[PDB]
Amino acid sequence: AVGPVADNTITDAATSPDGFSRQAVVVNGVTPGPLVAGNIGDRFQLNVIDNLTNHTMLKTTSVHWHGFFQQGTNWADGPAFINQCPISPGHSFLYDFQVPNQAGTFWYHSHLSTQYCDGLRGPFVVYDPNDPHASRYDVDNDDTVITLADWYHTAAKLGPRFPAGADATLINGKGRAPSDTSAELSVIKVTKGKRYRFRLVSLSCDPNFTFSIDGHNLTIIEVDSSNSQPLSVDSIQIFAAQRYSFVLNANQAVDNYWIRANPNFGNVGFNGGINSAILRYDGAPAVEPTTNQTTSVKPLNEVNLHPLVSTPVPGSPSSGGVDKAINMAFNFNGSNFFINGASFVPPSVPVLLQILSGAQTAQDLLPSGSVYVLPSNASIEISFPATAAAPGAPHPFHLHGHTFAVVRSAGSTVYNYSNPIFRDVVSTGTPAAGDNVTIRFLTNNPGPWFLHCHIDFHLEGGFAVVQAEDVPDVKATNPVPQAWSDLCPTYDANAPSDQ
Ligand SMILES: *[C@@H]1O[C@H](CO)[C@@H](O[C@@H]2O[C@H](CO)[C@@H](O[C@@H]3O[C@H](CO)[C@@H](O)[C@H](O)[C@@H]3O)[C@H](O)[C@H]2NC(C)=O)[C@H](O)[C@H]1NC(C)=O
Ligand SMILES: *[C@@H]1O[C@H](CO)[C@@H](O[C@@H]2O[C@H](CO)[C@@H](O)[C@H](O)[C@H]2NC(C)=O)[C@H](O)[C@H]1NC(C)=O
Ligand SMILES: [Cu+2]
Ligand SMILES: [Cu+2]
Ligand SMILES: [Cu+2]
Ligand SMILES: [Cu+2]
Repeated sequence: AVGPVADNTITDAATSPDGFSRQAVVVNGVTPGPLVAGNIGDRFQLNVIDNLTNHTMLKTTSVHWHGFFQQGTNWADGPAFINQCPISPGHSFLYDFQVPNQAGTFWYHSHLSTQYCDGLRGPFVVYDPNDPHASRYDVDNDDTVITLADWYHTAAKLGPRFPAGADATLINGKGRAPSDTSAELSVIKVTKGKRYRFRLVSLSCDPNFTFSIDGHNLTIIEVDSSNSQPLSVDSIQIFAAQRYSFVLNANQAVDNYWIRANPNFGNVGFNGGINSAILRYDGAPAVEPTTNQTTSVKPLNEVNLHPLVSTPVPGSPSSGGVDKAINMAFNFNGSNFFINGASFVPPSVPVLLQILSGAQTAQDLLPSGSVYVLPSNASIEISFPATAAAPGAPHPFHLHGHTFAVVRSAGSTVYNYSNPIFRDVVSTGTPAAGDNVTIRFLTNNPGPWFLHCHIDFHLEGGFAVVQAEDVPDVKATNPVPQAWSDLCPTYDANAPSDQ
């Protein structure tokens, strides 16, 4: 919709996506924010204009472009105090980056504190004119993007540290809460006889969602920006920050069908049309579906997903057969999460700025014990053993700057070194199953890259580490614009009540 070159204006505004009015952070007047789009090869120049006025939801901001490698533009990645200081209120900041080697479904969100939960999140699509899946569908446009979100009546800083589920699930920005069971539902329109590439984007800040459409099956063709072989499913459990493209054939009777996105906790089920939207065939009356849900008999399993094209797994086909193996031991003490004994606290000098200032070893980099220095041009294996020591499972972990092979998925004891799916957000499963979700990637991208749980409340409690990749080359590889250099002095000159 907007972009590749566009202004994104950030403001606080009253919204009522479920009929309950509340102040939120909005992008060009709306939450979820508008669709940002371009084509593979494009240069994006997204001018983020911070016109925020509300300290409780943060007057400063920083935007992450989720799933993009940002090779040579690490300064544009978004995480506050990792890749930049926040943009200050009354200022604007230009994110200027290219997407030469990626296409698919992405999203964008605040990467400052828990601000994205308050509304600053939207979908982001990069189209491929030669899409290898093009023959599988007829329609792929603004109207085929489906966003899912958790929505809270109380602002992120004002409610419990770890909320017990959302008030409403939003599908394309609308949904029902208990407080109003007649609130307007989203309608997704289809013309009978056409095949649609639906790009399902989880903008969720906590809960995962089990997504299904009554009377319709789905063909998964994309997994977080990576093209997959066509997998036929009748439901999709989608974790916070994940994306899927699925093909829906609009081949059923002209009618209204329930679209369902059932959260893992909170207000579960569908009483009064909560957790729901409407699939309306052209010509069907403007009423609610009366369709019934059927048991999922072909649910998505991550182990069933494989890349469309042969994609080699980094390293060699054996446990720890990589250049560097890292294990992440989780802890939690009631308020903070710890990875290998360290709870992440953002440094005063952003990690990138520290590196540009000469800090190139784990010893010199802050915060102490949260930064992992990675050798260049190397295969890396990271395991995330599920433990009851860290409540809140299943934790979806996200690695910035990279896609990774999921060598072992949640619910599986298999190590797949041949043809596992590659993605950027992975469920780390549950301790009950003794899960030990393990990933692999190559260090082809100099810069500090965040690695964290994407449940934003957990990130906020410190559930994060930094992967500092090829530190001696970072400065040369990612030359920084004057505006970026100006962010920290400006931010540090703010009255704390204007932050
Ligand atoms: C800054 O943004 C915050 C967070 O969105 C706003 O906080 C809001 O603060 C008011 C209290 O002034 C809360 O009002 C309570 O509202 C409920 C629901 O309507 C009502 O039943 C209570 O009697 C009471 O009025 C409100 O819940 C809270 N908002 C959220 C989303 O947590 C604050 O108002 C904003 N500042 C400005 C100047 O707009
Ligand atoms: C979606 O996929 C499911 C699962 O394959 C299909 O369910 C089969 O449906 C036929 C015809 O109604 C029955 O004979 C079988 O018993 C069903 N199999 C199972 C395991 O449930 C369903 O038909 C598909 N729906 C559409 C609209 O294509
Ligand atoms: Cu993200
Ligand atoms: Cu990301
Ligand atoms: Cu988590
Ligand atoms: Cu992140």
